[PDB]
Amino acid sequence: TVDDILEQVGESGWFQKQAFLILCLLSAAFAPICVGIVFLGFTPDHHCQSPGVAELSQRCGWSPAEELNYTVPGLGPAGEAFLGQCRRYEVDWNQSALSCVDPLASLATNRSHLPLGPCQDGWVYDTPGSSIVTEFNLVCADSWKLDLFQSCLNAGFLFGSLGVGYFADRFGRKLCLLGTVLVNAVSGVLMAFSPNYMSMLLFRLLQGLVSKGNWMAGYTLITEFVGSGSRRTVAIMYQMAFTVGLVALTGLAYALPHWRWLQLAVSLPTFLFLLYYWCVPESPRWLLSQKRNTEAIKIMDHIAQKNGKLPPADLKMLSLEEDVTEKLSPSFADLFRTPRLRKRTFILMYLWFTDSVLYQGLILHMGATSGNLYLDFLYSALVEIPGAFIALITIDRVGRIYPMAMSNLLAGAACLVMIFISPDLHWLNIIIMCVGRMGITIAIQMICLVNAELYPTFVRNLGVMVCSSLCDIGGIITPFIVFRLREVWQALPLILFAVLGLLAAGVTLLLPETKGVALPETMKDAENLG
Ligand SMILES: CC(=O)S[C@@H]1CC2=CC(=O)CC[C@]2(C)[C@H]2CC[C@@]3(C)[C@@H](CC[C@@]34CCC(=O)O4)[C@H]12
Repeated sequence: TVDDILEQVGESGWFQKQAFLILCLLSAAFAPICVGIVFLGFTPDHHCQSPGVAELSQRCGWSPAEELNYTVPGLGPAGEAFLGQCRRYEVDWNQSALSCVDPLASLATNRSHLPLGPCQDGWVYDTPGSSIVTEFNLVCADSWKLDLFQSCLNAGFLFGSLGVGYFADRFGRKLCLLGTVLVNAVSGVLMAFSPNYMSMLLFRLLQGLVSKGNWMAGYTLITEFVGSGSRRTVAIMYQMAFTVGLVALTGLAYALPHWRWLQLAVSLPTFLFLLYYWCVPESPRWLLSQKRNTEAIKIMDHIAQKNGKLPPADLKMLSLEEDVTEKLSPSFADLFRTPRLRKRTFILMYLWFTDSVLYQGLILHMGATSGNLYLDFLYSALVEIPGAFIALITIDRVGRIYPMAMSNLLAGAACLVMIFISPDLHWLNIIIMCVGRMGITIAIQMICLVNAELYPTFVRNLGVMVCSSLCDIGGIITPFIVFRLREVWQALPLILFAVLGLLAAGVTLLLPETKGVALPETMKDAENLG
């Protein structure tokens, strides 16, 4: 009966726009946590630091180009670039060379007979700004610890997703928003003032613990607040905030080259939401799922007062249809109580894992697009807009199962097309990648809507975090899987991606259709889904 009161009081009102903006704020302050390693951990051109090279450079006044050419051993990178970015000339350069204009008097090739040692004086970087690998020297033998950032972030995602999902289900959406936003702000603030890498790793673990739960608790609140018809328009445009945050992250990263200033800049919307927190109330469906009737009635009265429309006479005694107890049972065994619910939970878990694996693979496989890193990130980020608009015009017309199925089938076909596509005519390969990424983004938005729609209110956050826990596992194992499979066969990850996409497209058809259906409230209501 919550939807009837929402319709009588007026859904998608001005207060709904205000709540939409202030809750989509999180979605804009969530991208630097997830994908901020692109700008906080970019690896510039580097080589070994030789004290004798600088003396000759100051003596002859050499320009940095030919000084770099005559200084590094590996002028030609040849892919690995270990001779340029790890090798140091053991022959001294402080003494006057035979010819300071590109000296080669060490040997016939000046590298074959001259011994090549590792870096001893540190590293230099050809960039006006700073980064993680710039500050902590993570380029030659410490390059594997750059991936530890994302690894700790995803492990925190998993663990804190489960924990914060249970916390949000038990103590409500508002208290979870308080806790996760506080820990996110603290974690960013001491991220930007971390002396060592271990402190950063611990704070990245904490950010992974709270950030995903914060984002999807806000998404769950903003989904439950609107009626049956505006769920599409709210849940699709909630990721417009993420896209806008991606664009703003790129712009502020171009504005601020140093990573500490970037973290200060991206830690600000969380504090400004802390300043503007009191403008959102709790979800009335969760309040009715806790036998707190008068708080939900007060929330409806406040919404009526803010919207300018008088509350109806039936707004009082707003209660559940068959409320018999507190309905406080957020359980991990609640999801697998029924064979139907266990089937849909396993389907959503496998679908989340497949979508995460496919998204990470499609992101990683295409990285040869040259130019600026900021322009590459803009091209990767702006491609989600037309597919999301295609979604926003196709959920209402078709539904929530067929667009997801087609999108997964299109992603699998695109993974099965670019394998047989020649390396020549790169424009076709780029547009095929773009089509596959478009379908993947549509499928991710569809599963984000469907996961939230197909669960009871008192199970919803915990059940989604259980279903979405396989995304972080896929994010962890995907780079290792693609690396070892690429070592085995040049195209084996592509066939595995196509197989996973085809099986995911086949699997999602067994999900119940939830087009034009109100959110379930009791245990029996979700058993009736589809
Ligand atoms: C990098 C990833 O793995 S997904 C990324 C983070 C994430 C992890 C979860 O487990 C929970 C859900 C999320 C928040 C996704 C939600 C949907 C996002 C925002 C996606 C990035 C782009 C997409 C699809 C197209 C669009 O319009 O926005 C989110």
